[PDB]
Amino acid sequence: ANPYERGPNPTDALLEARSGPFSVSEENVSRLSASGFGGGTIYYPRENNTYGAVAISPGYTGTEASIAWLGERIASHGFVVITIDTITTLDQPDSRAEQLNAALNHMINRASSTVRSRIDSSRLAVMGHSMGGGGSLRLASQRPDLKAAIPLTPWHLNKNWSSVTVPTLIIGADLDTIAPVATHAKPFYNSLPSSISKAYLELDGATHFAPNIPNKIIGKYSVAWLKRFVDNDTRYTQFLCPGPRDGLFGEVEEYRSTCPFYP
Repeated sequence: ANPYERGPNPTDALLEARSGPFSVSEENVSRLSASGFGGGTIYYPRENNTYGAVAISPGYTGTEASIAWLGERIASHGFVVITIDTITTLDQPDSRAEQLNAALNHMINRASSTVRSRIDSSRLAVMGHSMGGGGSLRLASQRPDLKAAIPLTPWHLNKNWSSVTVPTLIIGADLDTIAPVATHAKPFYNSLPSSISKAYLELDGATHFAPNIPNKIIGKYSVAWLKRFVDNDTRYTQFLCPGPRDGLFGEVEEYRSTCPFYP
């Protein structure tokens, strides 16, 4: 009955499948066309419909390529997704927040008609790796119209995110020596209010680079999160709640949440 539901009905593995069921196409954004960010690649479903849109930022150094696999596996589940380059690869979290904002406004207002015709302007999300994840917490903390935020192994100097009201899934890595869970991801999770939809999923046997030396767990729970909150798709609730032993214990360290998230 939901206006926003897309795609065949979910089984568990399949979210683990490398590829989702939507065929995907490409739009390349050069630096020349990108006002307030460094360019990027838009991945979008071939099948014509209206879909939520997502912007994804890299971290300190790296690239576009850092996060590509992720943006296009997400698009293959029925989303319009831009993976960006930043103005410089040394840009700090707060600027990456600005650049995420500019990247969303590019897809809705500046891209080809083929891209813009596929986006529902009202249903947006942000994700990012490392400093890019910090940038998404900042953007989330200033745009409570965003439908979801997914910080991946996030890094930020500010640990207090107690003004974020956007549904936020934080993904941490146990072996991360760069943005350690103890002093980044966990403090961020705890600071988020108790009364919003939030979750913390910690990978087991995972470095800082898993969101780029990766695979099936992030893809699965991120798509499930985006489906639930960007698409209002209650069919994905049961992947998230209880989140039982989840995409798997020893692939999964641990999993906190405020389930069930207003069924």
